[PDB]
Amino acid sequence: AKEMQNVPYTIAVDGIMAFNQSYLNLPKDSQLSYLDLGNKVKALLYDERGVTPEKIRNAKSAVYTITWKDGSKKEVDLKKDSYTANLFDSNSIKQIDINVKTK
Repeated sequence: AKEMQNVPYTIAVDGIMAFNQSYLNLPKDSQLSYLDLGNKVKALLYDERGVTPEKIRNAKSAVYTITWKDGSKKEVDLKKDSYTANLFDSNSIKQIDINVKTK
């Protein structure tokens, strides 16, 4: 449950991307909540890019794409924040690409 793992992520706002690359920590061998993950994503956006919930609302599109270890992908729309009970497998996570287009 406890040992952490580095999950790389990228942030692109209107095409602008971070200088190299940073990581995010997630407990291995765990069933995490998409709500919590979505929260981390929003945290990074505000923290690193000063992106507010209000920017995200008016955004052309706000989303973060999950790449599982098998290479497949899942796109999560942040403009549709809304409660969910779905959990995902921590060991299945490969990368997180956050992409926001203001327009």
